[PDB]
Amino acid sequence: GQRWELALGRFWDYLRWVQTLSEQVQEELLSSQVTQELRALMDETMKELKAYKSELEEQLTETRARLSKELQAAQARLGADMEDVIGRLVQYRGEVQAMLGQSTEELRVRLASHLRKLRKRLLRDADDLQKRLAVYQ
Ligand code: NA
Ligand code: NA
Repeated sequence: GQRWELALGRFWDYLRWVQTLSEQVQEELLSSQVTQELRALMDETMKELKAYKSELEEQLTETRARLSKELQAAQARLGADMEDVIGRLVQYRGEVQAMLGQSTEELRVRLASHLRKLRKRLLRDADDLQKRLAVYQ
């Protein structure tokens, strides 16, 4: 229940909703609302993660150099994963526009499948980051 974990949980819950591609999700995917709201949740997660690492550094027991660089890489992966999710949802909005009003059912099937894989990567990187934070502490 760290602050950054709760922020990530809000990003994660929002994204689990987007994954359903329900009527209201689809509406908000063609405006900028889903990507704006996800970006705000991503920014909060990253801000809290940075502050948490900064506070952990106050209670630390060449090895330090390596672990700090490894932790930085794991944080950067989490942020890139969230950016990749947002970018795929921006791509969807453009794909829909290019259809000129034709059915988007196939685009939605493909988006759902790809989102599942992006979410798997985000979750595995979150778990790796949490493990490194626990061992850093
Ligand atoms: Na959830
Ligand atoms: Na389609």
